[PDB]
Amino acid sequence: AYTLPDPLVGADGTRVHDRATWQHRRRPELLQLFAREVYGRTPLGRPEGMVFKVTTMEHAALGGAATRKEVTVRFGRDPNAPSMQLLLYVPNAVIARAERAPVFLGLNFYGNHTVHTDPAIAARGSDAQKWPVEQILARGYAVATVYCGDLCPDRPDGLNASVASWLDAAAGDQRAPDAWGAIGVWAWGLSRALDYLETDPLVDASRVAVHGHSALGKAALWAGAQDDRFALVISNESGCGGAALSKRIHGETVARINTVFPHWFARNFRRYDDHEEALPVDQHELLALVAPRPLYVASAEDDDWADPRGEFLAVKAAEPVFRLFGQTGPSPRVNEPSGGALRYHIRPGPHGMTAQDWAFYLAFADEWLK
Ligand code: NA
Ligand code: NA
Repeated sequence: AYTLPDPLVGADGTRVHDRATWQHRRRPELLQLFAREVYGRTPLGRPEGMVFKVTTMEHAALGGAATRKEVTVRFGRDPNAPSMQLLLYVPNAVIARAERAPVFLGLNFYGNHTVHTDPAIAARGSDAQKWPVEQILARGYAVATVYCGDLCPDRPDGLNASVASWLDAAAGDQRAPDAWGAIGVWAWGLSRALDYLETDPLVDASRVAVHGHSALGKAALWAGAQDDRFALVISNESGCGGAALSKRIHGETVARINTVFPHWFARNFRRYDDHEEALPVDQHELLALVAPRPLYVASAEDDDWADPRGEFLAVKAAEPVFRLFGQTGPSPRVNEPSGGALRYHIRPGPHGMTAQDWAFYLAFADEWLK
């Protein structure tokens, strides 16, 4: 309903005509703009006392198909420091051929133990529909995951884990207006998980597909935009403040998300409640920050809350940046992916993450990672 800012027009009106101007001038502008006005600033990268502890390693998980590691990523040296728990499945066929496996990495909503029924994972399997682990493994990809609540609660009435506590305490009684919220913390945790993958000799951290569904897809996008080590970015039905254009004011709006989830974004993002016309950015520019690395955005046909048309139109509005790198986006009809390095599909049915979503993502990763 409101015109989108041009990703190729700088803050001073200069037109960006090449990928070198983009990477060196326009990219840092937009990152700062999304930091200040939407997600909050990421206040640290790698902490100096980060410690990796492999707590379990099972060489014959899932009937022999995968090696399974559970890893404590602790962010201080004191063994009582805050930490997150990474679960990693590696396909044993890939290990057997002395290859480092490409990886699908994403946060989960209900706990590492919910991604598969595997009773050794430290409500089991109750989220299996969104996590076809054996099929990903059979296709030759490792699967790495961390529970989002290790880093920050999902609901505003959630319990704090040690990492959320540490950040909560650091925020005193109130956050600064440009301080990060849950999506920024979630994105940061994905980059710390990638830090671990760099050290694990079973996996190729240069071939990591960072994915997320819904709120954790907001986080995957923000992680991929800030951290260009990620090889490929997948946003499944991330909706408002993820891939959907805020200025379309369709489905969930800025005021609605900030009201129900006041810890997800920066306080500054609340200044755009029922004022999306004033946003100096929109989500097509977040998609653009992933270029030239491959980016997959997908919708569900009945998921009006997420604004599927707004998600597709953000992909289209980001395409000119991808075209600076000679990549192509979508030219769509249901169940027909479209686009080259910048890809979109919309499937029938409700909000969710299905076998067909993953079939499309696996084929995408095959093209770019295998
Ligand atoms: Na590695
Ligand atoms: Na919306």
